[PDB]
Amino acid sequence: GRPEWIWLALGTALMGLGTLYFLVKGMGVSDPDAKKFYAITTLVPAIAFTMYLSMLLGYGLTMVPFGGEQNPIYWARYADWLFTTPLLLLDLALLVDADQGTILALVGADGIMIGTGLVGALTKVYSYRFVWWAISTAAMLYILYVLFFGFTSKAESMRPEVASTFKVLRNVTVVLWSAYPVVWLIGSEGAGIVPLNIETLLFMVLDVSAKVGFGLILLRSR
Amino acid sequence: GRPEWIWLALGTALMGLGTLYFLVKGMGVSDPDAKKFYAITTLVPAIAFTMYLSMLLGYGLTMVPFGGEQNPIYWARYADWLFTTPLLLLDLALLVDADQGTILALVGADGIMIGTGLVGALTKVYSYRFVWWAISTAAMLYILYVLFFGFTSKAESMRPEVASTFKVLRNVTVVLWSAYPVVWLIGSEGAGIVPLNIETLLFMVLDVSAKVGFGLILLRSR
Amino acid sequence: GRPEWIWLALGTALMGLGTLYFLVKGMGVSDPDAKKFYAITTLVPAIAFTMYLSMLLGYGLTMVPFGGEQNPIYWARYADWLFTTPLLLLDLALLVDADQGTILALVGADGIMIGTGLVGALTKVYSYRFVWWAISTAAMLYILYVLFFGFTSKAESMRPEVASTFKVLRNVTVVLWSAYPVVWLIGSEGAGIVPLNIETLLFMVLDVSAKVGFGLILLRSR
Ligand SMILES: COP(=O)(O)OC[C@H](O)COP(=O)(O)OC[C@@H](COCC[C@@H](C)CCCC(C)CCCC(C)CCCC(C)C)OCC[C@@H](C)CCC[C@H](C)CCC[C@@H](C)CCCC(C)C
Ligand SMILES: COP(=O)(O)OC[C@H](O)COP(=O)(O)OC[C@@H](COCC[C@@H](C)CCCC(C)CCCC(C)CCCC(C)C)OCC[C@@H](C)CCC[C@H](C)CCC[C@@H](C)CCCC(C)C
Ligand SMILES: COP(=O)(O)OC[C@H](O)COP(=O)(O)OC[C@@H](COCC[C@@H](C)CCCC(C)CCCC(C)CCCC(C)C)OCC[C@@H](C)CCC[C@H](C)CCC[C@@H](C)CCCC(C)C
Ligand SMILES: COP(=O)(O)OC[C@H](O)COP(=O)(O)OC[C@@H](COCC[C@@H](C)CCCC(C)CCCC(C)CCCC(C)C)OCC[C@@H](C)CCC[C@H](C)CCC[C@@H](C)CCCC(C)C
Ligand SMILES: COP(=O)(O)OC[C@H](O)COP(=O)(O)OC[C@@H](COCC[C@@H](C)CCCC(C)CCCC(C)CCCC(C)C)OCC[C@@H](C)CCC[C@H](C)CCC[C@@H](C)CCCC(C)C
Ligand SMILES: COP(=O)(O)OC[C@H](O)COP(=O)(O)OC[C@@H](COCC[C@@H](C)CCCC(C)CCCC(C)CCCC(C)C)OCC[C@@H](C)CCC[C@H](C)CCC[C@@H](C)CCCC(C)C
Ligand SMILES: COP(=O)(O)OC[C@H](O)COP(=O)(O)OC[C@@H](COCC[C@@H](C)CCCC(C)CCCC(C)CCCC(C)C)OCC[C@@H](C)CCC[C@H](C)CCC[C@@H](C)CCCC(C)C
Ligand SMILES: COP(=O)(O)OC[C@H](O)COP(=O)(O)OC[C@@H](COCC[C@@H](C)CCCC(C)CCCC(C)CCCC(C)C)OCC[C@@H](C)CCC[C@H](C)CCC[C@@H](C)CCCC(C)C
Ligand SMILES: COP(=O)(O)OC[C@H](O)COP(=O)(O)OC[C@@H](COCC[C@@H](C)CCCC(C)CCCC(C)CCCC(C)C)OCC[C@@H](C)CCC[C@H](C)CCC[C@@H](C)CCCC(C)C
Ligand SMILES: *C/C=C(C)/C=C/C=C(C)/C=C/C1=C(C)CCCC1(C)C
Ligand SMILES: *C/C=C(C)/C=C/C=C(C)/C=C/C1=C(C)CCCC1(C)C
Ligand SMILES: *C/C=C(C)/C=C/C=C(C)/C=C/C1=C(C)CCCC1(C)C
Repeated sequence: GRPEWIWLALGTALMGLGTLYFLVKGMGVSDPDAKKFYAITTLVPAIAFTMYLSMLLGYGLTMVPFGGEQNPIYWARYADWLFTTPLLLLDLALLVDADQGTILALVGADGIMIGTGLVGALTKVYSYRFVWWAISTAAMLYILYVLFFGFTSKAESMRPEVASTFKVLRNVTVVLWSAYPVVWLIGSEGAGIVPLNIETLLFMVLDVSAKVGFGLILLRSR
Repeated sequence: GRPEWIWLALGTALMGLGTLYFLVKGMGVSDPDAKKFYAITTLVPAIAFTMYLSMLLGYGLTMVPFGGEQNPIYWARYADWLFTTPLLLLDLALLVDADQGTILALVGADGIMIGTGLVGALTKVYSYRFVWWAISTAAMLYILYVLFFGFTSKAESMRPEVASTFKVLRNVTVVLWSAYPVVWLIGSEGAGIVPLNIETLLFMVLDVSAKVGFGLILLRSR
Repeated sequence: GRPEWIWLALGTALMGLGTLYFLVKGMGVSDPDAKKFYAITTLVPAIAFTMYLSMLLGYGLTMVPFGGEQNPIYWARYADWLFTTPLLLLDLALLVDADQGTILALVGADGIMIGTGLVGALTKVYSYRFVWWAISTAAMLYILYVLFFGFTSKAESMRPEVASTFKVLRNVTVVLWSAYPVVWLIGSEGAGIVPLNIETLLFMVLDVSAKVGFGLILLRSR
């Protein structure tokens, strides 16, 4: 019996309707600037949608063995997180014209975080995961950093409005994101403390508040 | 016995010789503009070539079960279509200087179409495929649309020649492309109406007339 | 027993410390030009690092059968080479402002080389590999070429210093790179001449002298 069905039966709707919501509202008035934007942000919840639906249907659920059991690992998790994250980081650096340097970097720093996440997310040695967990977090903290001391531009010739619009998402990333290693850590694959049911939910409120909500928190603003 | 061998033994040659044909002819005279082009278009048939060869050799053929049989699904199909499609859409939007907005969008709209194609292209529930088929088509129709009402620029300061060169491919995409969901639909994995042999052929005439021919239909023109 | 452990236990350190070395030294003084650079080059050894670590731990080792045995094929090899190569080619074409034409081309020409490498790197017919080996090399020789007669710009309005800095890496790529088909050829999957132990080492001196060293051979210079 799969009782994660409901928390996973609810991330399709939310993410899915979130997309069906940005096109409708999506258009460009005088500067095909928001145009680049209005796009990205639709992609983020849309891509995810196939994933929540992909977990939801029972297709993204393997049964890897940690010397003592045979547990579930929704591999289709890192997949959705694989294409959304570099898209958000783009909504970011874009807004805050961020030298391509921190850009190519920004992403790769991302990429390598999820990938390794994946590796340590399927390994059959109860003691080889966690190490991979280090390198991943380790890396996370690198974008996170560059995101602070980093994207702190030289707000001089720009919209004396961005600031907030920026730091309000810049504060929603540092908080919302930093939660993943923490759950993944003790979830269904970390310590075996919190089992899937609750984790999986901990995971969707973490997602939505990160996408559906995110994009709004921005496109409503200039 | 594999009698799809011949229709699949012929897509290597066509696609393969099609490549060996664009480099030879490929060069740039006054504007490294066609340069960006002459490139893309070589990639399209070349990438494909490894794929027709990859199917052709018997390496891209799985045996997924639809509660009642055990049928073949050339997974190496969505692979070739995974990198060619975003390349063509580029030959397009390029030619028709198309705001990066419709661009990043164009592709992702593509991407998600093939990916999901893949998912519903390997699933073991005779009733979970088709749904995925919806989301894929559903999406197709989104680029298709933006391709019409969409790429209809403001032909003002440009080559009063593009138009045709454009709408002739723009008419070759809307027709040739829209055939895939229709075959995949009843092919060897849809309904089990048309078996592989014929499908596979339906599939290669669909491909070539889409690449070998395509690129020509363009680079011959200015 | 795995005696490749040491040669693979040493590529983590080298590549790993090589990264920990470019950030530290990595910064931008007057032109966020080196900025684009200082980035790429950190990625190259870093990405690799997870891979040497991924081989090193025993996670990237399959057991494919060549009609007569059951041999090892560190599939996690083409993975690291999948993202580093298009990054180096970028350190290159960048430095030598290289029309996007040769650029998009440069990479795809790369991409298809490793991919096919992979295909012929896992196939279970002792006689179908080598063919794939052809198409791969075949392709290699295409970037290699464009790298010579090709990137030979029109050194006119530029740093009368690049030249060397260029041809010294341009000479380190043509030599160091061209060795892979040659080892892969007779290694543990080609002819079965040189077994893993030595190959694997032949392979890491080939790597480092290609990355750790590479990047240095450049960023030290202007
Ligand atoms: C079978 O054996 P075994 O495997 O061993 O056991 C395992 C056992 O199945 C475990 O669970 P449980 O034991 O609890 O039983 C099962 C279940 C009983 O129900 C069955 C009905 C299910 C199928 C309906 C689910 C609805 C859903 C996930 C859609 C949510 C999307 C909407 C509409 C909101 C978006 C718009 C909004 C912003 C206005 O319970 C769990 C079911 C309940 C929690 C469902 C009701 C609440 C949810 C939150 C709203 C959906 C209601 C809709 C009808 C519309 C109204 C909303 C709005 C428009 C006003
Ligand atoms: C009954 O049980 P039992 O049988 O006993 O148990 C037995 C058990 O159930 C079954 O077997 P096994 O244990 O062997 O399972 C092994 C299984 C796991 O590997 C999955 C592949 C994952 C690990 C790789 C994806 C991430 C990645 C490539 C890391 C680096 C990515 C970066 C940094 C890019 C960003 C950089 C930026 C600058 C742009 O498959 C092994 C599969 C192999 C046999 C096949 C070949 C490998 C793949 C297909 C090639 C590489 C492709 C990548 C590009 C992936 C795409 C995403 C990527 C870009 C992030
Ligand atoms: C510089 O001055 P400034 O005033 O900024 O001037 C400029 C001018 O005012 C421009 O306005 P701005 O935009 O800055 O306004 C303000 C801004 C605030 O950000 C808030 C971010 C949201 C995500 C968080 C709200 C909670 C909060 C701030 C309280 C802190 C305490 C916590 C975290 C709880 C601890 C409890 C613990 C025990 C668990 O935005 C406001 C906009 C939002 C209303 C947007 C909507 C988001 C929703 C959540 C998602 C939508 C989709 C849902 C249906 C999916 C999920 C539902 C479900 C599963 C939960
Ligand atoms: C074995 O048991 P089982 O598995 O149970 O059965 C299963 C049973 O094998 C199923 O099939 P079938 O029963 O029919 O028998 C098998 C077969 C008999 O043949 C064997 C010869 C095969 C190997 C030759 C195939 C040729 C090919 C696919 C290349 C096409 C590329 C070219 C040259 C064109 C591009 C240039 C052009 C634009 C000028 O038949 C099927 C074979 C015939 C259909 C092949 C002949 C026609 C094709 C279209 C042209 C190739 C001819 C070349 C020699 C050059 C001439 C062209 C030009 C340059 C002037
Ligand atoms: C005897 O028979 P039996 O044993 O009983 O039957 C048992 C049977 O035969 C064997 O087992 P199973 O049923 O479990 O098979 C499950 C099998 C299928 O999954 C294949 C992976 C496919 C589904 C994923 C590719 C597409 C994708 C990621 C969708 C979204 C892509 C978008 C939207 C990008 C464009 C966006 C734009 C903005 C740039 O593998 C399951 C494999 C897992 C165990 C391993 C981990 C997953 C992978 C490797 C990580 C994700 C990588 C992706 C980036 C893929 C690359 C392409 C992508 C970019 C399009
Ligand atoms: C605005 O005015 P305009 O006049 O445009 O002025 C500007 C100036 O004239 C510039 O010229 P342009 O370019 O526009 O000229 C015209 C243009 C027309 O497009 C035609 C597209 C091709 C793909 C389709 C031809 C068929 C047709 C138009 C008839 C309609 C009826 C159908 C579809 C059949 C229904 C039957 C049903 C029962 C099945 O191009 C002409 C160029 C072509 C000759 C290019 C070559 C393509 C070939 C097919 C592929 C090459 C490789 C092959 C060896 C592989 C496959 C072979 C095999 C498997 C089939
Ligand atoms: C078990 O059964 P079975 O599977 O059948 O057999 C199979 C049988 O295990 C096969 O191998 P072998 O039979 O040979 O026995 C095994 C082994 C015995 O050792 C065990 C100790 C191992 C664990 C230590 C390895 C060290 C390593 C790979 C790190 C290198 C990185 C550094 C420090 C250099 C970077 C900085 C530099 C530029 C300053 O041997 C093989 C072990 C020896 C080759 C190791 C010593 C030399 C290496 C090159 C340097 C590392 C030394 C460090 C302590 C620091 C000093 C360097 C510097 C800072 C001054
Ligand atoms: C006990 O032993 P036994 O069981 O008897 O033996 C049985 C034995 O052990 C187990 O089974 P099998 O033999 O069937 O193994 C088959 C296995 C191998 O395939 C691995 C996938 C590799 C081959 C594909 C990666 C490379 C690629 C896509 C080539 C082209 C790339 C280019 C040119 C891009 C650059 C272009 C540029 C312009 C940007 O998996 C088969 C897996 C399938 C079932 C699942 C679906 C396929 C995948 C997931 C979708 C495609 C994703 C790609 C985008 C890959 C990512 C990297 C790429 C970008 C380079
Ligand atoms: C145009 O005039 P120019 O004079 O250029 O004026 C401009 C001004 O002079 C600017 O200076 P430039 O930069 O051009 O200076 C010169 C340049 C030379 O390039 C040399 C490249 C290195 C990679 C190769 C050195 C060997 C050589 C040239 C001899 C040839 C014979 C061979 C190949 C052996 C045959 C034997 C066979 C039997 C095996 O650079 C010098 C910089 C280097 C010192 C950089 C450091 C690289 C090291 C190797 C890697 C670092 C990390 C290691 C810890 C990892 C691996 C260790 C281990 C496993 C091996
Ligand atoms: C829309 C989805 C988002 C923003 C997902 C973000 C995910 C992370 C920041 C994940 C981090 C992880 C680690 C640092 C280590 C273990 C594995 C992960 C993927 C949970
Ligand atoms: C060179 C190859 C090309 C242009 C391939 C195009 C493929 C499609 C438009 C495929 C569409 C599909 C669906 C809409 C649903 C089912 C799966 C596909 C991939 C056949
Ligand atoms: C940092 C890693 C680098 C620069 C790796 C380069 C690898 C190659 C040039 C590999 C070439 C191959 C072939 C031409 C055929 C067989 C397979 C390969 C991948 C070894």
